[PDB]
Amino acid sequence: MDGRIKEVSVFTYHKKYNPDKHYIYVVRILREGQIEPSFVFRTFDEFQELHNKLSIIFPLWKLPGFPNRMRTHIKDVAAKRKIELNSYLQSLMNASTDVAECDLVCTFFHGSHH
Repeated sequence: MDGRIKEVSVFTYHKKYNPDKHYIYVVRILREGQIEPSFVFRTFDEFQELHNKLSIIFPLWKLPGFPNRMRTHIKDVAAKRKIELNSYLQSLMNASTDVAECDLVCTFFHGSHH
């Protein structure tokens, strides 16, 4: 119930069996202009990079806490991040309008893969 983005969530995730590879999070976005949601695909490192960019331009008191990380607790980490990244996105969009609507946040939400 903000700008053009009205709802965001981490819809699901997939990938990586064994170690080497990585997980991708599906982010579901509902905008005031459309009836159906859009979906983009973002890694944990993309979310952490978005927070790191925001920290360049904003003091941390303006931003949500980021669920920082990346032989671990298996891939219960993927399931854990689905929840934490969703809480991050909700806090971000419920931030002051200067943060929730800034070009860095708008850019993160544009482009399936980019």
